[PDB]
Amino acid sequence: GSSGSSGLPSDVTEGKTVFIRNLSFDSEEEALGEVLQQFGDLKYVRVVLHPDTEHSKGCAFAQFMTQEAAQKCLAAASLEAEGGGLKLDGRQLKVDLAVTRDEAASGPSSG
Repeated sequence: GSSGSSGLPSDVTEGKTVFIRNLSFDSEEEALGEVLQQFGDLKYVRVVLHPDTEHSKGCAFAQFMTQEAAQKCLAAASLEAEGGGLKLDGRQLKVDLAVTRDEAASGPSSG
């Protein structure tokens, strides 16, 4: 006798992100995206700018259409991986799975 055959529900959700670091002033939302598009379709490509002026900050955030896509960008952005490492305008690019977190939570009361 036995009992089990359990299993959790597996669904698809929006959990694909990509953050680029060490961006070059030459880099642009247009180019950047076209660089991460090769791997797969990009949902949205936005490049953060300086709060003071319109100086292209050395960082940008993008999104893929498929989880596998974002992952394909990493292994490629990792110069360590088997023949990888990306570069834009003589500047290496660091792509990592980013996430939009919102610092906010309730704390447990005490006696």
